[PDB]
Amino acid sequence: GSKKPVPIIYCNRRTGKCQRF
Amino acid sequence: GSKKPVPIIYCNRRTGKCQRF
Repeated sequence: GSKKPVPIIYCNRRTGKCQRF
Repeated sequence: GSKKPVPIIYCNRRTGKCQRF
């Protein structure tokens, strides 16, 4: 890993869906 | 309070912070 401007992550307990932080 | 238009919930693994769905 070199770049990671993203803090945490959270998945959506539904129709195979998710979202980034 | 009375209503709940939010299906699921996700907490933020950081400085005592969270968010609603």
